[PDB]
Amino acid sequence: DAIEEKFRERLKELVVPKHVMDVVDEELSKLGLLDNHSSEFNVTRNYLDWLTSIPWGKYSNENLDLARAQAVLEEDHYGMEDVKKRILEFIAVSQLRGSTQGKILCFYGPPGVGKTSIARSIARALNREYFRFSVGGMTDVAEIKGHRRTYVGAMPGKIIQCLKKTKTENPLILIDEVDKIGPSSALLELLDPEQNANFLDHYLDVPVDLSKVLFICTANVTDTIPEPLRDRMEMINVSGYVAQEKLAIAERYLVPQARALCGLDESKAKLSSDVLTLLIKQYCRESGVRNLQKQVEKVLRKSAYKIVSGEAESVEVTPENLQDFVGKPVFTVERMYDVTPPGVVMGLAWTAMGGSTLFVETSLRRPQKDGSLEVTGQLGEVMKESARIAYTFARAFLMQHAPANDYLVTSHIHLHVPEGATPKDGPSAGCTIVTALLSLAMGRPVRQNLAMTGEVSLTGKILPVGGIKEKTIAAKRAGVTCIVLPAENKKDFYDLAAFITEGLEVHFVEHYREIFDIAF
Amino acid sequence: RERLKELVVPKHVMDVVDEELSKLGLLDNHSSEFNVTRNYLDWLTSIPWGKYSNENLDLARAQAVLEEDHYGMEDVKKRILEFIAVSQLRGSTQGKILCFYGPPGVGKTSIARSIARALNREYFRFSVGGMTDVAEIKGHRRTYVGAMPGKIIQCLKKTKTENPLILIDEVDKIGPSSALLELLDPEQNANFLDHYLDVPVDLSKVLFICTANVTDTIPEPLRDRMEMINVSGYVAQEKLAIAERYLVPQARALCGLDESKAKLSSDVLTLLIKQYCRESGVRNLQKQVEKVLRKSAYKIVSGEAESVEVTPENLQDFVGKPVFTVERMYDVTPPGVVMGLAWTAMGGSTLFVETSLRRPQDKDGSLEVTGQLGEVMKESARIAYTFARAFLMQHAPANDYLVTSHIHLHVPEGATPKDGPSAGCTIVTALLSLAMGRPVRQNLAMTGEVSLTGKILPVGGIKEKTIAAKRAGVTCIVLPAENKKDFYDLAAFITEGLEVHFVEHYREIFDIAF
Amino acid sequence: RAQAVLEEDHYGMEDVKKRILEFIAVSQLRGSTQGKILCFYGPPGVGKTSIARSIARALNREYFRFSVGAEIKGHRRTYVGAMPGKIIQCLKKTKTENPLILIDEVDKIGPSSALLELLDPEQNANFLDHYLDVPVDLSKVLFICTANVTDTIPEPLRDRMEMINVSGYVAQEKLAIAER
Ligand SMILES: Nc1ncnc2c1ncn2[C@@H]1O[C@H](COP(=O)(O)OP(=O)(O)O)[C@@H](O)[C@H]1O
Ligand SMILES: Nc1ncnc2c1ncn2[C@@H]1O[C@H](COP(=O)(O)OP(=O)(O)O)[C@@H](O)[C@H]1O
Ligand SMILES: Nc1ncnc2c1ncn2[C@@H]1O[C@H](COP(=O)(O)OP(=O)(O)O)[C@@H](O)[C@H]1O
Ligand SMILES: [Mg+2]
Ligand SMILES: [Mg+2]
Ligand SMILES: [Mg+2]
Repeated sequence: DAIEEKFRERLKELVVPKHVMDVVDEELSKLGLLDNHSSEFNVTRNYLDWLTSIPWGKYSNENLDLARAQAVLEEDHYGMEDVKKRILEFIAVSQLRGSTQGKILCFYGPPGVGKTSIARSIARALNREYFRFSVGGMTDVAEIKGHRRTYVGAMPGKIIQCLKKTKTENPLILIDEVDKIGPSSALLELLDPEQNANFLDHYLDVPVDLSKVLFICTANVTDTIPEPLRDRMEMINVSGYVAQEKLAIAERYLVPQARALCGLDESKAKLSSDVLTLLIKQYCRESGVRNLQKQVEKVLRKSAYKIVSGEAESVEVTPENLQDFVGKPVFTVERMYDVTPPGVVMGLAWTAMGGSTLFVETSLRRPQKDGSLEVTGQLGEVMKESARIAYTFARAFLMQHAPANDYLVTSHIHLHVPEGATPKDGPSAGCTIVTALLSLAMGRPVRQNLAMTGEVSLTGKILPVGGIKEKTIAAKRAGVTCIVLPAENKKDFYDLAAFITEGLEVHFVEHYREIFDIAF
Repeated sequence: RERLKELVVPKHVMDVVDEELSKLGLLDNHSSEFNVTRNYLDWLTSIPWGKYSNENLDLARAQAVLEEDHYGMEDVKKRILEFIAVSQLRGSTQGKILCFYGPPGVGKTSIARSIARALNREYFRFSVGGMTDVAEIKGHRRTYVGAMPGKIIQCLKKTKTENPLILIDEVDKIGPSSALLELLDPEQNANFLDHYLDVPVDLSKVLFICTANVTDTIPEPLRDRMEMINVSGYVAQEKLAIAERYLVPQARALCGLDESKAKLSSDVLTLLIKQYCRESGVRNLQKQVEKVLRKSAYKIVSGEAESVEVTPENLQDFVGKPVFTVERMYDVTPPGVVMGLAWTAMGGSTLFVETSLRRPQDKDGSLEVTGQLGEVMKESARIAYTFARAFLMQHAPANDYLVTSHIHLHVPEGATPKDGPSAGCTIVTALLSLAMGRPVRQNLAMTGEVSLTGKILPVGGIKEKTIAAKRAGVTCIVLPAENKKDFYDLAAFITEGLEVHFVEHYREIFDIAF
Repeated sequence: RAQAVLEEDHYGMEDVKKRILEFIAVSQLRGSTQGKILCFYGPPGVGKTSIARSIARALNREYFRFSVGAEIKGHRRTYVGAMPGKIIQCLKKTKTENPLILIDEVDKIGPSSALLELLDPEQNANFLDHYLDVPVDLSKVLFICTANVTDTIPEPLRDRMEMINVSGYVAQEKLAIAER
């Protein structure tokens, strides 16, 4: 009949596996006896529509060439050397084996660093089809595994929809916000090399081969990703950008794209490098370039309005007239303390938004039985415990360094981290709290440009802390000249690029007794 | 086929139309399948493909339309004019995602209608604050009985254009965020799939006007990919101008009257603004005006009078006794109480901080904190208490009040939940004024986060706080120095009589207030 | 005479009677009743369902009621039990094109889109039904709706409603109602 011939013509060019062919044959035989007006006829027709639309034997012709792919990758993005190295290794492995292959990757980092744009660029370089869907906040398993034919509203799920859309068995599938998933049990089957080749969808009732599909996941923090799901995929860190990198991105990518978006041209609107530097250092505060893009778009919108209105035939943006386009600076103040009085020590922080600088303030609550420490600043339970440990160690250290100084054992002290409205957690501020307490007790301020991080033990040992790269970037942004780090983080600090640490006087410590000598 | 004559149909919809028509050509009319196929094909043929509304791109006519339709709203008007300029440079229609956030009743919904009129686009509005499901914006599949293609397909159908203006109302109260990401994002808005019909429609040209009351409760991804445009409140004179030019004429026209039958004097509107209403918007003012004009219409029709002039002498005959009989809680502040400013989803408001002795004397002193304060606000109060004690140790070492006396601190809005560190400096001022037995300047307001060493940190909502302060008749205001950008974004007539002080450390505030 | 019949039909609710009297006044001055539709809301048993029948007597219009819970658009014309929407038989039995329509307890609606068709002046005169292939002009009909609560009503419906509250009764008013 016409329907059977249509479905078979849909099926001519595919190299269908034997079991799928048997299923299609039996469903066609079933359709050959049902009446056209039957609802079961509708169900069978809808089923055969999906089975005859899966690209059982079609593969996209990849560009297995290192030079062209490297050119595309380095022309589409700046500074993503880890991701580019991984993709070049993928291409080399595909070329050496002489066949297409699939892998499961995961890009994690602060928002606005380019995790999705790099995935689109990778799909462009590999000549693979591109598809993406978001699992953030997802609570329904049935949108991946599908619903069986019995129910009226059954759908074969996102993976089968992607396979039908892309018409290839080796596309690039981006799963966005895997760390914000509510449902993960379907993903465990979806991306697992032992069972990718036999992924069974409830609607299809027939397995599809997903071994050649290149899965790329996106997240911001790895710890929130489910534990059995974090083990299947490979973690690649897409870290934030330093001011120089952001300036390079703005000059090379952001401004040229926003000019085309606004319809302007280079001769019509010119963005000086000083303007971009000012926008970076005073109109944005982030690890990515997400807000810088919006500021550039605002500047070019104002320029376009000026051109159309006839106020000027061409407009040049200058740090003298930048306020005409974006107003007054948003971040005029970079550091809370230019010079720190006794009792406050500057530290470093790391969050899902990247690295940041924090201060630890201490003061007396009562003039001149026991003493006590009050802690405020929306600090978490871990950081409250860190403050208790730091207070105990400060008492112990001051007992032996200055026996006559009964300040810590008798005085009542309040400790605050001035970012009162922002929740804070982590034990990395223990050494900073110890230093703040000791500086308050001795009445001596610490080195005026020193920053520090590191967990402290009850006996004073300094323990490694995470987020060294983001903390170093924040220190460089804040004008820190000397940074104190745990010795176990030496392997993490020297992995940094030279332009991130060219001006830092770095000290690596094992115990607080030498942090005391460094800071005092 | 006759319905598709002029449409520029996508290449992937004629196959669906042809198969639906071929199926229809063989089914019997009385079958339910025939009826559902008729409905589906009617939906596919009524939905316009490829046609666009003739958006007028005259920066002069649209500027005039926007200025005549609404008072103020300079930022929104500038945004729309520059959008028109960008569209002119591009040479083709375009769409963007805009968000109007501000106190309720300030015109965020009506300014979108004015924008739609100015752009010659079609307009639609739907609310998402009461939405907790996902199927409403995408409908139900044709197999379900009584299925409909959601709301969006209905809009694009009845507007008969591919680039309408869609207002997304009450976004800040999502109960479905990811469903809004897949629509309010230019990376995927170019292909949006409905569930009744699986055809992905192109909505990149659609101008989405988001509407919300406060940004901080909007989910992080949604607020990040849409532009924040602030629609601030109005001072009394702006309210009077809006009422005289827009509210009164509209309420008169909808009631069927004219200027000869009912007249509203400036004094009556001033009384309604100052007493019968207390808000940043004009919604309650509009309701009062409609009530007055409706009672005037009743008087006219009943034959009580041929014409009525509303005057402050007979205003109670229309709106009854005045509500909000007092403009401010304290006219002259006792020593222990200091004026403050607050910002909420309903707009700015003025709060007070009351302190008094809890024990008869004048071991150490203590601070009790009541007034439905939040945890962050309790921490701010503790920091303020510690800093006030430290400051009094150095300003007046003989003053043992703060270090020995037991103090109770209350915020007289005892039933309303309040939170935020912006009242730290107010709390410090209240504690010091109670300790010294001195009242602050009688017409002084202040706000700002305080640190343990006394530094003043920037706070949000400076615009609404200043509007509320001007409403409360304050003459001197203290703000953090980092909020100078936000303060001067206000119109010059708002900050006319306000003596403005920008501070970085509490010593300046102490020198100003005392 | 509208005021007289409102007084004779219901005791108390002097503020409510004043509000409806204002409604007739403004409708008469406008020359037509088309506009915002009245929405009486309040506790159960407070006279909301009857207040509208009293209004219908006051305006000398015919009265009708149907409670929501599509019945608005009926069924397609076939041999299989064809029966169109509720509004048409209202015209059948009221024998006029301008009866008063009471929409009872809008909160319990399951057909919101079909209901909104009647409330839009730009299409209320072009009402279409499944059984009737001909449009019907509902320009002259008058709508009043009632609800126990206003928050849970459909959002596209709420903005079209002009909320009128019924404040309940006091012991003396309840005694008068019981006696009379
Ligand atoms: N290193 C880079 N080189 C070029 N463009 C970049 C770079 N980093 C970010 N961008 C730009 O910033 C934008 C980031 O958006 P997106 O990648 O969707 O956010 P996220 O990184 O949070 O997923 C992209 O449009 C991209 O063009
Ligand atoms: N600046 C203004 N100029 C003219 N009319 C205004 C202005 N602000 C508010 N209005 C009027 O107030 C009425 C209600 O405003 P609304 O759109 O509900 O505000 P919101 O969208 O913030 O709730 C509108 O009909 C509008 O005409
Ligand atoms: N003010 C009143 N005067 C006379 N009868 C009343 C009054 N209020 C309520 N009733 C009586 O209460 C009965 C039921 O009220 P009903 O209208 O069903 O309440 P609801 O407003 O909840 O629908 C009616 O039959 C009516 O006669
Ligand atoms: Mg992304
Ligand atoms: Mg509104
Ligand atoms: Mg009832």
